[PDB]
Amino acid sequence: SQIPASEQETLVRPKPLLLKLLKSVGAQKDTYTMKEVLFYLGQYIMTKRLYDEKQQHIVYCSNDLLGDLFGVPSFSVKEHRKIYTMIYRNLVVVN
Ligand SMILES: CC(=O)Nc1ccc(NC(C)=O)cc1
Repeated sequence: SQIPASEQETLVRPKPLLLKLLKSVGAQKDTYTMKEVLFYLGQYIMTKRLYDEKQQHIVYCSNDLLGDLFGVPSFSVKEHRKIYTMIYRNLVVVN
């Protein structure tokens, strides 16, 4: 029986600019799961300290490559659906 659709892994290849961003915080591969992309995005925001010091869910990125990739000047980590849309524009899914 096929793995339930909801359970199937989401395998992705970051487009060149997102891949450059992930490699800047240690990623060394071309292909990832969505979980791994999310891990590296967290590492990148943490390392560059793009988050608001007091309201740490809020990320400022108008003067960052992340803003050009996501197409927003800032966002909240709590915006789960929007963050997915922003990430997917920078990924090719691997069948
Ligand atoms: C470092 C870390 O915690 N990453 C992370 C968190 C939740 C999940 N869950 C599932 C079920 O994918 C996977 C990875």
